[PDB]
Amino acid sequence: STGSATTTPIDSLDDAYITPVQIGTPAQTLNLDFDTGSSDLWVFSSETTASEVDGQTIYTPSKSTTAKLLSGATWSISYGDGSSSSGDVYTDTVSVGGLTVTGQAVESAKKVSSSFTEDSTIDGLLGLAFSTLNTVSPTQQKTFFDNAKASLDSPVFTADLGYHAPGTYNFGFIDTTAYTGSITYTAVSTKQGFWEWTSTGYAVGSGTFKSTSIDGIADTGTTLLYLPATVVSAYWAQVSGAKSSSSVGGYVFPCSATLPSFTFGVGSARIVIPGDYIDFGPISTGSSSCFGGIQSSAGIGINIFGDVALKAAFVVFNGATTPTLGFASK
Repeated sequence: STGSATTTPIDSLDDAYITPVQIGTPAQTLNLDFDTGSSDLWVFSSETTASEVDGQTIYTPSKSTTAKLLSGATWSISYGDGSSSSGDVYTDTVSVGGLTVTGQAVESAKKVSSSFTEDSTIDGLLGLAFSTLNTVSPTQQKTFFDNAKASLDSPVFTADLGYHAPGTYNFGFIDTTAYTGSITYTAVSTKQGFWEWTSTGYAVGSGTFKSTSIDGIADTGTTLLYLPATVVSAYWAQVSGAKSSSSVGGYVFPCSATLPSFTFGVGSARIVIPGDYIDFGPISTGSSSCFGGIQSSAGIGINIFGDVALKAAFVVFNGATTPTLGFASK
């Protein structure tokens, strides 16, 4: 089997992407944030504290003839941005782009933190990291991809995120019309539960490539590109007036600037992030200070190849017995 679903930016900055997902019988369609940095499929629901729902579409398990309470199971998750959610668990039928999994754990939120409530466009998350990170207790649950894998034509999914435009998540096949050149594959460590790999270096604008190993994760659920402070300083030094602002919480730059591109290495290959992809707009409405799309990872503990990087490529998440990642230009 295969599936194919369009993923759409939630706003004009590409802060995140939503993909429609069918849950239950009859189908209830919710728009989920597909997150290769986490491993829980959780939804706003009829169980979510009413004051914490503000415009999201909810899953109502009592209206699904295929929903079953997973008795005793609870979940609780905290994300790198400080947001969180928790609740109980049902199993139900879940379909993405024509690919159907029966018995998928659907984690129903009883509580969500303010940033989730405040984002009316995201009805939940669909985790695509390794199932060892799933938070369900006392019986850990499998991701949608893990459950689908055996049925797929090939044990892969691909992320093709758009810049200010829709893109595609495919399951079970590689669309050879969706990229240019060849795909370069690189080793993955699953030891932390992430799609963790090592970039071979970087360049700033038209500058020379610096060969240096950068371990990090491919994370569709993180907006920006978080890299070591040395690398980020070298980038922003090429932008007149750019500076790190403690009060804003990262590098800012004059909105009048034209940003240089940023290149990262995948083996001997190179992915070029155009400068425009690094502009995240005014820090506050009407400000002439703009927020940068490349930020330091120094306070995180891990480097993160988030959407800023991933949307410059066609990305293969290869879930074969030894997982690997593939990157192609597009």
